[PDB]
Amino acid sequence: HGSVVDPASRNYGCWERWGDDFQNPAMADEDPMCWQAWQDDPNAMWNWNGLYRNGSAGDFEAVVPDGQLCSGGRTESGRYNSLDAVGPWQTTDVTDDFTVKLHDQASHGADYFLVYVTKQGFDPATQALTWGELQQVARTGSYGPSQNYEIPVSTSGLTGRHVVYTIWQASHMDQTYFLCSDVDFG
Ligand SMILES: [Zn+2]
Ligand SMILES: [Zn+2]
Ligand SMILES: [Zn+2]
Ligand SMILES: [Zn+2]
Ligand SMILES: [Zn+2]
Ligand SMILES: [Zn+2]
Ligand SMILES: [Zn+2]
Ligand SMILES: [Zn+2]
Repeated sequence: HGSVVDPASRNYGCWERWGDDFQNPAMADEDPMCWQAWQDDPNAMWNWNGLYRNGSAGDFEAVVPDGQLCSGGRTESGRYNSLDAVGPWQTTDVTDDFTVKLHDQASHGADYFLVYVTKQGFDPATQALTWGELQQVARTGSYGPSQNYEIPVSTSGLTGRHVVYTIWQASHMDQTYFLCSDVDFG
């Protein structure tokens, strides 16, 4: 099990930035979206590698409703529902060409990755994510077992605040991870 670690996914980033200091009183002001997540269920961050669904059979729109993309369709008994909050999530700066890097403790492999980015004109700070507001930026073939996977993404004409949505179809069974990463193209 794993996540997108660079550009950090929403829950991985909240964990990386605040996990050693998760009750820091400055968090509400400095990173309100992480604060609300930690207040909803701290296990969304402690279990940063558990954002998956089993059995989707490749039909992701059937099991991930609009407005629930970042929780993987309110997966895992609602643990990650706070990741669907709309607001000024902390971004990672990326260039037009950037690498999506996943860490996987188990070396499951991938049948494929799908990578999307929110369209120009979509404002993640004030609008819920929907499938219709995504544009596909890459689809890959299979990756063999490894503790890390890298997807070299190339985009042009994307500026400012976006969300990257990475879908990892693992190879050990029908299991899929749904990772939102807030990014800033500048
Ligand atoms: Zn695993
Ligand atoms: Zn990093
Ligand atoms: Zn402030
Ligand atoms: Zn920046
Ligand atoms: Zn370029
Ligand atoms: Zn790693
Ligand atoms: Zn590890
Ligand atoms: Zn910016």
